[PDB]
Amino acid sequence: MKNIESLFDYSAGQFEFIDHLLTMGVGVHFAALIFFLVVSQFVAPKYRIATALSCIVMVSAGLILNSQAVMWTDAYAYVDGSYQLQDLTFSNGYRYVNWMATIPCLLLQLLIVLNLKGKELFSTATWLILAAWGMIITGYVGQLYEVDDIAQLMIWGAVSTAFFVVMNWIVGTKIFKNRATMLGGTDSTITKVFWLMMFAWTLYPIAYLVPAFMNNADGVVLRQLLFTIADISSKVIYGLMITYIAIQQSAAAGYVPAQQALG
Amino acid sequence: MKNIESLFDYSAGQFEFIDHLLTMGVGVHFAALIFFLVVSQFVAPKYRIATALSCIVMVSAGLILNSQAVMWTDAYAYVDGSYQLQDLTFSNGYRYVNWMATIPCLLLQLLIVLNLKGKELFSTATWLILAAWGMIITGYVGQLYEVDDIAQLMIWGAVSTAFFVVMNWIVGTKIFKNRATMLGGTDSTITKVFWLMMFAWTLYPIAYLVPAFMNNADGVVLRQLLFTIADISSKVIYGLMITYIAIQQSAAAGYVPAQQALG
Amino acid sequence: MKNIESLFDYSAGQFEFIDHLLTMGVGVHFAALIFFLVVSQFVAPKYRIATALSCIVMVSAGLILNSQAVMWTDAYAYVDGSYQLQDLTFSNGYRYVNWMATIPCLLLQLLIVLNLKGKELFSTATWLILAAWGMIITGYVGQLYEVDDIAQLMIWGAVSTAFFVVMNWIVGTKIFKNRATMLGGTDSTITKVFWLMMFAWTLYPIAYLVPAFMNNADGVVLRQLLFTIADISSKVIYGLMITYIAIQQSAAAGYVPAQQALG
Amino acid sequence: MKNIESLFDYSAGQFEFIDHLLTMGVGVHFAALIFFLVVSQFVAPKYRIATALSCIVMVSAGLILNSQAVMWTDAYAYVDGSYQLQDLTFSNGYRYVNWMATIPCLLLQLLIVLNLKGKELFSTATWLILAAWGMIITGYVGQLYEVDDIAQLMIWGAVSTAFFVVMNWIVGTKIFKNRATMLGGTDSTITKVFWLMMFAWTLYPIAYLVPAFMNNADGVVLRQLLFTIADISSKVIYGLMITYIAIQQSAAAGYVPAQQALG
Amino acid sequence: MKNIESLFDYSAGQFEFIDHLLTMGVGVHFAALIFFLVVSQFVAPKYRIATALSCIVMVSAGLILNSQAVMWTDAYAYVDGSYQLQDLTFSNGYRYVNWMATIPCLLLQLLIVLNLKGKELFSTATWLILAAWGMIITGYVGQLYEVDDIAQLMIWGAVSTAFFVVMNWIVGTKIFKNRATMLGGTDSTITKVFWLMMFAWTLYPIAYLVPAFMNNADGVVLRQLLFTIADISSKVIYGLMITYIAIQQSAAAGYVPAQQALG
Ligand SMILES: CCCCCCCCCCCCCCCCCC(=O)OC[C@H](COP(=O)([O-])OCC[N+](C)(C)C)OC(=O)CCCCCCCCCCCCCCCCC
Ligand SMILES: CCCCCCCCCCCCCCCCCC(=O)OC[C@H](COP(=O)([O-])OCC[N+](C)(C)C)OC(=O)CCCCCCCCCCCCCCCCC
Ligand SMILES: CCCCCCCCCCCCCCCCCC(=O)OC[C@H](COP(=O)([O-])OCC[N+](C)(C)C)OC(=O)CCCCCCCCCCCCCCCCC
Ligand SMILES: CCCCCCCCCCCCCCCCCC(=O)OC[C@H](COP(=O)([O-])OCC[N+](C)(C)C)OC(=O)CCCCCCCCCCCCCCCCC
Ligand SMILES: CCCCCCCCCCCC(=O)OC[C@H](COP(=O)(O)OCC[N+](C)(C)C)OC(=O)CCCCCCCCCCC
Ligand SMILES: CCCCCCCCCCCC(=O)OC[C@H](COP(=O)(O)OCC[N+](C)(C)C)OC(=O)CCCCCCCCCCC
Ligand SMILES: CCCCCCCCCCCC(=O)OC[C@H](COP(=O)(O)OCC[N+](C)(C)C)OC(=O)CCCCCCCCCCC
Ligand SMILES: CCCCCCCCCCCC(=O)OC[C@H](COP(=O)(O)OCC[N+](C)(C)C)OC(=O)CCCCCCCCCCC
Ligand SMILES: CCCCCCCCCCCC(=O)OC[C@H](COP(=O)(O)OCC[N+](C)(C)C)OC(=O)CCCCCCCCCCC
Ligand SMILES: *C/C=C(C)/C=C/C=C(C)/C=C/C1=C(C)CCCC1(C)C
Ligand SMILES: *C/C=C(C)/C=C/C=C(C)/C=C/C1=C(C)CCCC1(C)C
Ligand SMILES: *C/C=C(C)/C=C/C=C(C)/C=C/C1=C(C)CCCC1(C)C
Ligand SMILES: *C/C=C(C)/C=C/C=C(C)/C=C/C1=C(C)CCCC1(C)C
Ligand SMILES: *C/C=C(C)/C=C/C=C(C)/C=C/C1=C(C)CCCC1(C)C
Ligand SMILES: CCCCCCCCCCCCCCCCCC
Ligand SMILES: CCCCCCCCCCCCCCCC
Ligand SMILES: CCCCCCCCCCCCCCCC
Ligand SMILES: CCCCCCCCCCCCCCCC
Ligand SMILES: CCCCCCCCCCCCCCCC
Ligand SMILES: CCCCCCCCCCCCCCCC
Ligand SMILES: [Cl-]
Ligand SMILES: [Cl-]
Ligand SMILES: [Cl-]
Ligand SMILES: [Cl-]
Ligand SMILES: [Cl-]
Ligand SMILES: [Cl-]
Ligand SMILES: [Cl-]
Ligand SMILES: [Cl-]
Ligand SMILES: [Cl-]
Ligand SMILES: [Cl-]
Repeated sequence: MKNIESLFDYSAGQFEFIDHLLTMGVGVHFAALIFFLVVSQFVAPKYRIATALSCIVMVSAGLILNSQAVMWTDAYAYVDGSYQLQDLTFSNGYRYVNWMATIPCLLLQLLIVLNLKGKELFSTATWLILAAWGMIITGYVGQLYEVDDIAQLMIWGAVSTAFFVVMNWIVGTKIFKNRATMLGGTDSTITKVFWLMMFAWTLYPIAYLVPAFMNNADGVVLRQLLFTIADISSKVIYGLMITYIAIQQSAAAGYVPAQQALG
Repeated sequence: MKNIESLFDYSAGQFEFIDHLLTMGVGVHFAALIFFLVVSQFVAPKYRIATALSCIVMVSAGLILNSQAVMWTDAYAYVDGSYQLQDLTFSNGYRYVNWMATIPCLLLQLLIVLNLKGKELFSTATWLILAAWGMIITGYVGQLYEVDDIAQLMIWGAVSTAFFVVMNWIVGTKIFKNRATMLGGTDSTITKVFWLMMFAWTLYPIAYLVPAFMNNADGVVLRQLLFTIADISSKVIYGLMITYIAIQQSAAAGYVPAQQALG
Repeated sequence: MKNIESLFDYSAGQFEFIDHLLTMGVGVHFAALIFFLVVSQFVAPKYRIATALSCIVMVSAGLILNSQAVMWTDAYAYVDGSYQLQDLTFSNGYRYVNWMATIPCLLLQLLIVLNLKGKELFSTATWLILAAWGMIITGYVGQLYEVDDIAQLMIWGAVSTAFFVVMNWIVGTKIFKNRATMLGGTDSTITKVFWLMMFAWTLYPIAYLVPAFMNNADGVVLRQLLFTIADISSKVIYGLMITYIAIQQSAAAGYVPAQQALG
Repeated sequence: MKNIESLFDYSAGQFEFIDHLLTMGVGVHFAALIFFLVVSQFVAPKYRIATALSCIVMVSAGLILNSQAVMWTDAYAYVDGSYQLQDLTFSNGYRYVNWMATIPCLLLQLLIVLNLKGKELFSTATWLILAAWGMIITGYVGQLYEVDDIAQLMIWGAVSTAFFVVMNWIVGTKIFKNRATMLGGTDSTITKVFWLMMFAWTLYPIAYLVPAFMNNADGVVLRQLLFTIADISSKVIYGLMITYIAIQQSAAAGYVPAQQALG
Repeated sequence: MKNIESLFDYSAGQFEFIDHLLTMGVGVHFAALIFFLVVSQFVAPKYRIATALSCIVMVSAGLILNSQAVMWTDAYAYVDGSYQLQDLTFSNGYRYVNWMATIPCLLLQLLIVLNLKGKELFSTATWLILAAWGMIITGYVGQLYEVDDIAQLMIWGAVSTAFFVVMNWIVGTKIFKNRATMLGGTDSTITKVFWLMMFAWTLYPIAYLVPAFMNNADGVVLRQLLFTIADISSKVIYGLMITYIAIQQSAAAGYVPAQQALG
């Protein structure tokens, strides 16, 4: 065994709570997809890539959640008044591997609305993507020791967090350096985004440490709840904020659909 | 066990009836989605978000119903002339957790067609959303006692209903204060909407009390029927009324597609 | 047991035929959906709702058929050279409950192309919908006696048929009263539609009586065949006729896309 | 048993090959669907129905293949180094019944680009559809004797082939009579289409005779391969040719999107 | 047995890793689909077919991955602390047969943006397609010997690689001959594409040889990882590069949406 989810038994209540969270996640992401498609038409072409990137992230994350959700119900059966493992195992590594695609998308959509262009765009994009792959690959290896070797967990943890800090650094640099060039009064909004990011992105490394400070079924419940809030904050709500920033700037630049959409 | 659905056995007739209601719910929500997409083009951009919000709700609700309906058939087997539970359990908590996303959407689409703007929009939105999360979270906890502790059910019930009343109060304030500014003769229509809301939204707390006044398989049938009607009324039919209000006001404001759509 | 489907065993040929019919139904409805979407652009806005209503009916009916089809293969297994029931039951009540949504849609799309407007539209709509819910609810109750009490079947049958007759009466009134105002030479076409309706809608009450005049597996084969033809006629082919009528009248009213679509 | 697929056992290689063919078929048809949607916009409205008809056929055929593919894996299990039948049966009749809808669509899209209009269109359409229903229904009955009575197979074979010949005759008449009126140099292209048709459509009656000249698991492999090629040829590649002919004639008629699409 | 996947048992970690890779692949392909649809509108009509070809490839490859991923979890069960085969077998042949459709699409989208036209287009298309079918069919036969006869593997390998070399030769000819006529400074970009192709396309023949140099569960892990990277590189990232080249050349040709999309 590799994940502590597979070590425990669950009460009907615990088991059903986790099923409730995973099922809700799936539908929020597919629903947000339809919304991004319908309002994409009010964004000026120069910023429409930012909205297209949200559609990518919604579909990708939605499909992973849908897998986790099926796996949860398939791995366990109710037998003698508790849910117990049965012939399949449950892991979180699905998420980790999926971040290899979605974290780039989240970061690129911020650079686009910050109005970076050309060399500066492509350069920052490259550094952010490699830092992120760095963070994710070392995280994935780490979480392979959550049952066996908590020492190893924390070691790879620390390396992973190195890359995190670099990435957060670059992002904040660019934000605070470019906030002033922002149109339509979105300098205020972009700052709220950066906060949202800091909160939501932090929940993930907390979830990564639950094995270390809560190795039991209540820990398991907590980790699944943290992942759920972090996904809805870091992907859906952040996507709504990026899109709203893009429509505001579109209108300021005199794109009429945007201007109409706002009155 | 946490829900009374899991306590009973069911006649083929009862069991099949409930599967018929759940199956129909799924398809009404996905069907209404196609309609909202096709007629969105007759709504002026200033109101198109209201229609997009219906698309979110139809997809989210549709996918939950689809889960409930699969779980129902999976949790039970026909064995000695009745349907009996088998190795999985059935709960309604799927709905509860999903309301955390859909009730905001329903409330925001009413504000948009009431023509609130700016500070007043954002302020009312915030208070309505927190009231709603309040109502939902305390309801979810409550319904965890429906088998064990009916006292606790009613206590958390009462708190939940507090938040309800605040929310209904704010909504009615805004409606009756802004009915006069409504274009295209939609002051009449908006009043019908507010009624629809009052009826449909009330079915939910009735369904929540069935354990208290009908703890048996006929109760279970009733609760599933109440949920079905309340979902079709509170989401699909209310969505059709909001969209019709939006087309009426679009045309009054001189949006041509809207004017054509009406003749 | 409520339905005679669940009383019999089936030869591989009978069993496979029924699976062939159900599977085909599913794909005809989803296919027709894409067609209605593509040609909706040639309908003038005044009539586009008629085409949108066909999309609703295609998705809703398609998803019911898809359920029936999975249930069929899940309820039975091949055991000693025949298909026999196993641990789940099969019913038709899925269809009945779904008519509560689709029959309104079918009736509304006829009124729209008949060019009814305002009070007359909303009034006729209301009477037709209540008649239809009347017919469907009493039919659903009826078919709960198909195994036990054929007397009761015929009694509720007769009530259901009352509502039918009212509904057919109103429809024909409106058709024959408004045929003359029809544009683009669609007075001829609308009459064909009314015939199609009469044939296709009648198959349903015949299928409802098979228990009474053929209580065996060949009856069961017949009922499934009748439902298949009646669904393709009453929904898909009638949809194609309504849309063709709408494009003809669009062109007559001088909508260019319609005129182009016809040359 | 009705089909010889259900009579044999299969090597892993045979069994896997057939699963490979069925799975690929499904995706080619759903992929071609997206292509027909995206390029439909370069076809003039007078010919856009021809492209819409391809979308119908892609969805319908894709969903049947998807069923066959699931049935294949469900009907057999690997047991003592071979795949053997288990509690479900496998048939081809799914395809037969589906031709009742798709063969009309294929034939109507050819008449549209041949530029037939009005009476001549509706008349030819009617004769071709009834011939085709004739061919398909007699084929279906035929193939019910593939295990029992090869005499009966060939008798119904012969009748089926009667209707074939009529249908091929009418089609060739129309093609060779109308080739000269065709725009944009598509007289060459339309002749290629007619050849493609002759080849692809012939594979079907060959597949129908395999029981007679190869009653074994290698026959079964051959029949599935013949069906796969014939489906890709008769639906996807023919669809791409009809669409290309329609864009060429659109441009010749001075539809600008078509002219742009070609340069 | 035909594939070495079916010969081994797997640790939870090995087994889970492979399920993580397969699951991610599915969602990247369906996600990239939505992106290609949204940005297709910024490509001039003359090049829009190149983008439509990416949509085909994303759906086709997505659906294959989705099958492989279900088969993997269905073929194995966790039993005595390892994953072991159970009653179904696992193969890679699904991919091979799917290349018969996707490799043509990949090659055709490169010719379109290289600006080949008419005779030269249709001629090169034909040679490249037959070369590719040659490479694929001989590969498929080869991989039927991976368990039994590694000699035969390498023989058919060698023939397959013949066709590879021809195909790479033609592609490079055309690229380096037409790089100079490329608009918008895409001569640089097209060269990067050709490199991408060389790397990504080569992984496949390496994966084909793993049986020869790593016949064990770690080899199996390697092959699945190689296929995952090769699919993301050869289809998704290459598609993003083709579409970017198409937007650049569209803008240079004075298509306004393209010019807007770039500023
Ligand atoms: C399903 C949800 C439940 C799961 C739990 C989720 C955790 C909660 C996350 C914290 C919420 C943080 C809210 C940040 C909003 C910032 C305010 C603001 O300035 O907005 C930005 C800007 C405005 O900021 P500003 O700086 O311009 O201020 C402007 C104020 N006026 C105009 C009055 C002068 O506007 C936006 O629209 C941003 C997007 C709106 C935020 C979306 C709603 C958030 C919560 C709603 C419910 C969530 C579920 C619905 C999802 C369904 C979609 C498919
Ligand atoms: C996608 C699914 C299709 C619908 C599924 C249900 C079938 C239809 C149900 C009833 C009709 C639909 C509601 C009307 C739509 C909105 C009308 C509109 O555009 O404007 C409002 C119109 C306009 O009103 P007004 O104020 O402008 O005045 C009337 C209009 N003039 C002046 C032109 C005559 O108002 C109404 O018609 C009020 C609608 C109230 C409907 C109440 C129904 C609630 C209870 C139903 C429970 C059933 C649920 C379970 C079973 C259902 C089957 C699935
Ligand atoms: C949707 C996904 C694609 C799936 C198929 C992928 C494989 C590609 C092979 C065929 C595709 C190309 C055919 C359509 C060409 C577009 C039409 C066009 O523009 O004009 C036609 C052209 C036009 O001819 P013309 O008469 O206008 O003159 C030539 C045109 N100029 C002058 C401009 C050069 O005609 C042809 O090229 C005929 C092509 C048809 C022959 C098809 C052979 C295949 C037969 C079946 C065997 C293969 C099936 C099994 C393999 C499995 C595949 C997955
Ligand atoms: C990534 C998903 C899962 C993890 C698996 C890892 C992927 C496989 C590893 C190999 C990656 C190879 C990268 C080569 C691409 C770089 C070449 C390039 O772009 O050249 C510059 C070229 C242009 O080069 P140029 O020649 O014009 O010069 C530079 C241009 N100016 C001057 C304007 C700055 O850019 C493009 O072509 C633009 C779009 C292509 C770039 C997109 C690739 C993203 C790579 C990371 C993937 C992240 C998410 C992927 C999934 C998305 C989901 C839909
Ligand atoms: C913890 C609880 C906090 C959460 C509550 C936050 C407030 C709610 C949001 C405000 C309402 C709003 O966004 O409406 C939509 C606003 C319109 O408003 P406006 O044009 O600014 O109005 C001022 C009007 N003038 C200028 C005439 C004065 O944007 C738009 O049309 C753009 C559409 C895309 C933006 C995405 C919106 C996301 C909504 C989906 C959430 C489920
Ligand atoms: C027991 C329950 C009874 C309730 C029955 C109500 C009947 C429905 C009313 C007609 C609606 C219609 O189809 O079209 C409604 C309108 C046509 O309005 P009009 O009055 O002709 O406008 C002309 C006004 N004059 C007469 C003064 C000149 O078109 C539209 O573009 C409106 C957009 C559609 C909004 C969503 C409603 C469609 C729901 C359909 C799914 C069931
Ligand atoms: C098989 C799936 C059917 C899909 C086609 C029908 C949908 C109609 C949608 C309208 C689109 C449109 O614009 O239609 C228009 C087109 C073109 O006809 P037209 O313009 O009148 O001809 C020219 C008229 N002049 C001469 C006055 C200019 O009509 C069609 O294509 C209809 C195809 C024929 C129908 C076949 C009926 C035979 C059935 C026999 C049963 C045994
Ligand atoms: C895998 C194939 C699927 C996709 C192809 C389907 C095309 C149909 C839609 C037309 C859209 C359009 O406009 O196509 C545009 C382009 C061609 O026209 P052009 O270069 O713009 O101008 C023409 C140049 N002149 C104006 C100067 C004369 O056509 C193609 O690409 C042609 C198809 C590719 C070659 C066929 C493959 C070889 C077959 C042999 C295999 C045994
Ligand atoms: C990663 C998933 C999706 C990435 C997007 C793919 C592009 C395809 C569509 C282009 C549409 C368009 O028009 O693109 C336009 C913009 C660029 O032009 P601009 O911003 O207007 O600047 C205007 C100034 N110029 C004219 C000088 C450029 O391109 C992008 O932003 C592409 C994203 C670049 C980041 C790539 C990172 C490389 C990763 C390497 C790590 C190993
Ligand atoms: C939608 C997904 C998002 C935004 C995911 C973000 C994930 C992280 C920021 C992960 C952080 C981690 C560390 C910094 C150390 C521990 C391991 C990780 C990878 C979970
Ligand atoms: C589509 C979903 C809708 C509109 C749901 C509405 C939900 C409620 C009005 C729930 C209300 C409750 C109470 C007021 C008390 C008991 C607990 C609740 C949560 C059922
Ligand atoms: C697509 C569905 C349609 C058009 C359904 C039509 C159904 C009927 C007209 C049903 C009629 C019935 C009677 C008149 C008597 C017996 C009971 C019914 C409900 C089957
Ligand atoms: C995509 C489906 C197509 C083009 C279907 C074609 C089917 C046939 C031409 C079937 C023909 C038959 C005969 C000529 C004789 C034997 C029976 C049939 C039905 C196989
Ligand atoms: C999306 C899929 C792509 C680009 C597939 C490419 C496949 C190949 C280049 C396969 C090549 C092979 C050889 C050159 C030798 C061994 C056998 C093959 C078929 C794997
Ligand atoms: C033990 C017998 C081995 C398997 C039997 C079938 C033989 C497979 C070889 C056929 C050639 C490959 C075809 C690949 C392209 C697919 C056609 C659409
Ligand atoms: C008996 C054990 C049950 C443990 C679960 C109870 C959790 C109650 C919190 C309700 C949170 C609902 C909102 C979900 C957040 C997205
Ligand atoms: C496969 C990913 C492994 C990690 C690759 C290391 C690069 C990440 C750090 C990049 C930081 C450079 C920023 C310099 C410009 C501010
Ligand atoms: C014997 C079990 C109870 C059967 C219930 C019979 C009443 C029939 C209800 C009417 C048909 C469906 C109403 C659907 C409302 C959306
Ligand atoms: C062993 C007896 C089975 C009974 C099946 C024979 C039916 C004859 C074929 C009917 C043709 C199918 C087309 C129907 C699609 C609407
Ligand atoms: C395409 C993205 C690849 C994701 C990279 C994840 C890191 C993989 C390292 C560990 C592999 C696990 C082997 C089995 C463990 C016993
Ligand atoms: Cl722009
Ligand atoms: Cl993710
Ligand atoms: Cl507006
Ligand atoms: Cl909900
Ligand atoms: Cl109009
Ligand atoms: Cl129905
Ligand atoms: Cl036209
Ligand atoms: Cl077919
Ligand atoms: Cl162009
Ligand atoms: Cl592939």
